Amino acid sequence: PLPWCPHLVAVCPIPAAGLDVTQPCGDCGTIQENWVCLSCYQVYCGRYINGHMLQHHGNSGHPLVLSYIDLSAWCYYCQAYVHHQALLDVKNIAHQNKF
Ligand SMILES: CC(=O)Nc1nc(C)cs1
Ligand code: NA
Ligand SMILES: [Zn+2]
Ligand SMILES: [Zn+2]
Ligand SMILES: [Zn+2]
Repeated sequence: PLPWCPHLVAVCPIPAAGLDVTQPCGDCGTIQENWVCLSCYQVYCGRYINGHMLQHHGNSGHPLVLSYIDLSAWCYYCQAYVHHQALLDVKNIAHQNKF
């Protein structure tokens, strides 16, 4: 995994509403393998379900998403996982809600 990427600048402030790691996909309603977008905080399913987060990346350009299965952060441009200080606050809020 990368220690930085050029798309970290698109990570936006965490909503005052917080995160819900059990939130369903906004398109198909599945609860199975969802991601949250770190730009606008919408929730959509992974590529092995119905591919709605990949569709969201295509229609918005938003780069970075966080997994509600394992708290990994993926960049669709770099095609890599990313670790950086800028991601710690959102990962810690998700960890508290999940566990
Ligand atoms: C490591 C890995 O593949 N994690 C994934 N998390 C989701 C939500 C889909 S795939
Ligand atoms: Na599928
Ligand atoms: Zn879906
Ligand atoms: Zn987005
Ligand atoms: Zn990137």
